[PDB]
Parts: sequence; structure tokens; C-alpha cells
Amino acid sequence: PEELFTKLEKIGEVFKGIDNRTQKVVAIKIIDLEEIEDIQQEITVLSQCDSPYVTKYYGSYLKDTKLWIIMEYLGGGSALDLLEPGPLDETQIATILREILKGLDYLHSEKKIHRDIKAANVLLSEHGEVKLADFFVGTPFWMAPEVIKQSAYDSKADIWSLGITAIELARGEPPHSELHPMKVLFLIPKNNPPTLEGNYSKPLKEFVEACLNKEPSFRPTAKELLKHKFILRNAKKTSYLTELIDRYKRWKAEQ
Ligand SMILES: [Hg+2]
Ligand SMILES: [Hg+2]
Repeated sequence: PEELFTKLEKIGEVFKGIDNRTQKVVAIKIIDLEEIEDIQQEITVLSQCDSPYVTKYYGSYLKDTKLWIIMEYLGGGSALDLLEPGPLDETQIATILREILKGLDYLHSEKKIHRDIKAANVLLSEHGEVKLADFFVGTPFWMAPEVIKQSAYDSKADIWSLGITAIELARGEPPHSELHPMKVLFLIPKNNPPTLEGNYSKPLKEFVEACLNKEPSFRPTAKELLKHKFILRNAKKTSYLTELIDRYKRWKAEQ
């Protein structure tokens, strides 16, 4: 059946697997089909995406009642995983942001909206390549005020989410992280937008402020932000991110 792949360790259950034809590692999500419409939608979008900044989809298979979804394997962890040992520096922040922006620029140029940009959905390869993962929708802390209000929105909603993600990358968590999500649901539309507080460079605070404009048309586009002062002064080779990957592995081993 699906002996085109060898299931390795569990990493909806996700497994590391190996493509028997090439010996390349894949991620295998196995869903017991026994609502299916949401799974259905996710698969169609992934197969419609084709970018090095977006997790590759390799195909779906049915075995008995189980759907096998073959995905790009990325063994560096999520950006959220990499915050666990301690703070990032601004080079690491800018580098990660820059790659997310390339992914957003790709998606926004293809008339797509991610709708769930957050550090947990930014995945790294073992070599430090950064890609976007995981397809009123979103995760409340990162949701744009127009999304929460169930108002009309477009790709600018992702830009707001990018700003909240920039705060998460700098501070380790989004604004309001200690509050019940239902309270956050009224706070976001009501309150002044968050700002990055603490000892960060002016360009970084300015990058965040630009994303977090309550008026979506005043937020820059992903193309524009790729040329932001903070990105240009601070972003370096993605291969330098291996240091963060190593930091996490060491941290995770010590418990
Ligand atoms: Hg996609
Ligand atoms: Hg796409």
C-alpha cells in the first residue's frame, strides 16, 4: 500500500519517514478519517503552493481509513522551539523575519493569505532554512483587529500578525500572553496597538510599529518590509541560524 515510505519515530499523528525511492526524509501526517472538510481544504492549498519558503507537499494517500499526507521534513524545530533556551539577538530576529517576509511575499503575490503567522508556524531545516507552515480564523494573540471583528480583510492581516511575531521573536511571547484568550479578543480591537518595549534598536521598534497599524492600508506590504532598515542592517546568512538550532538541541538534552 503505502510502502513507498518507511515510517520512523513519531515527531493526527506526525512521523519522520523515508522515501524508499530516493532515501530522502519526509514528514508523514496520518489522520484517521473515521470534520474532513477542513483537512480537505488544507491539502488543496498546499498542493497549490510551490515555494522554497513554504513547506512542500509531496502527496496524499489513503490506506484503509487512514490518510497519509507526505510533507517536507524540517528538523531544525520551529522558531518557537528556538526561543525556549533564551533570547534571540537582533541578527537572528532580522534573518528569521526576512525569510518569513519572502514567504509572505510569495503567498501574497499568489493571492493567498496565511492567516496564522506566529513563531510556532515558522519551521527551520537542520541547515537553518526558514519556511512557513500550517495553512474568523487564526490564533487570537496574533490576529489582526479586522480579523477579530469578522470585518473584511486581505493579506494586510498577515502583516499585523508579522508584527506580533516580531514582538514574540524579540520578547519570547506575544502581547497579552498572560490573559485569557477571550479577554484578548476584546482588547485587540479596543486598545491602542502593541509596541515593542525594552532595550531594542530603533529600527526594530519601528519595524514593529509599522506592522502594527490598526488601519490595514497603512501597513506596508511584505515586499516593502524586505527593504526596511531593520531587515537591511541586521539580516545575515540563514546558515548562521545553525547556532540557534544547536543551542536548542543542547538545551533540550539537559531537560
Ligand atoms: Hg500554501
Ligand atoms: Hg500557494
